[PDB]
Amino acid sequence: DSQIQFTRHASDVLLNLNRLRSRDILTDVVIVVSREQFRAHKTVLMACSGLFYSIFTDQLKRNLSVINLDPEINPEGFNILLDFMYTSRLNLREGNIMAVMATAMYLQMEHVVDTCRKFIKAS
Amino acid sequence: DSQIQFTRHASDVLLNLNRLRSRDILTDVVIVVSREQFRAHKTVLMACSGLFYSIFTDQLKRNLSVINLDPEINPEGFNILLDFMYTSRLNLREGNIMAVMATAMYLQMEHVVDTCRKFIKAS
Ligand SMILES: CN1C(=O)CCc2cc3cc(c21)OCCOC[C@H]1CNCCN1c1ncc(Cl)c(n1)N3
Ligand SMILES: CN1C(=O)CCc2cc3cc(c21)OCCOC[C@H]1CNCCN1c1ncc(Cl)c(n1)N3
Ligand SMILES: [Cl-]
Ligand SMILES: [Cl-]
Repeated sequence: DSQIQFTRHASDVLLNLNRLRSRDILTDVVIVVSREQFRAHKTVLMACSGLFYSIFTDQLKRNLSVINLDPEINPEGFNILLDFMYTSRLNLREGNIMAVMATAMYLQMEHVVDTCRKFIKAS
Repeated sequence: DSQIQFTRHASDVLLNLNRLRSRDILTDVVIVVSREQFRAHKTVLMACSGLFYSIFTDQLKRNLSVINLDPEINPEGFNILLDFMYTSRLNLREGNIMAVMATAMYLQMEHVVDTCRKFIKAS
């Protein structure tokens, strides 16, 4: 393990990917959540969600430009998790815990799911 | 700053992007370095290199699938930096410092450049 470790590099990369998303640069998919639409990078969604990973790894589904989620999926809960994917920061509150946990479970985000379980234990 | 911070999330994302690159999943550019070719994600290259950021932010150059570097650019030095971009780990040695520093300077990777300067000061 002779290589030099840059402790800030991963966070710097994520910050710049979020800036790319903010500027709509090289976004290649739209996630439709009821009346709300969210543009993103498939590479990012696959890197953070078991649901999106299982969809785009399949060469048949790889080129999809639009994804539609379950109508019982809360748009604000998806937005909080889309923000998490791009920032490492989760907006967890007692007023949104159940919607956020239901959305993370659906999206197969094991660590968010684990944190939601810890939040409840601490609530 | 009420949001929960996931200290491992950024590194997890980068690890999965490197796995995507390893599996040639959603790669969209080839960087030609003399007789060597390297496939990657433009979003990743832009997030790590001033050179690649300046190229793909320009809507005229955004859709380029092939980039050719200066013939004096060392393929092993580019490979070490491409690995760095995707891992946060830099393979710096006295036997490759000058080639790696010349390549980072060319690619406009200020932090790699800074570390190379610190390595020399410590060498
Ligand atoms: C379930 N799941 C979560 O709960 C958290 C987030 C997450 C991210 C991904 C996939 C996930 C999940 O579910 C599929 C199972 O994991 C496969 C993993 C492990 N074996 C090596 C390859 N893997 C991989 N390689 C590339 C990507 Cl981009 C990736 N996983 N993405
Ligand atoms: C020179 N340079 C380096 O030396 C290190 C790596 C690096 C990464 C990028 C661009 C770089 C560099 O050079 C252009 C100047 O920086 C622009 C920055 C700062 N103002 C906010 C927006 N910025 C930004 N936003 C998105 C991306 Cl994807 C990005 N930068 N990439
Ligand atoms: Cl997660
Ligand atoms: Cl850098």
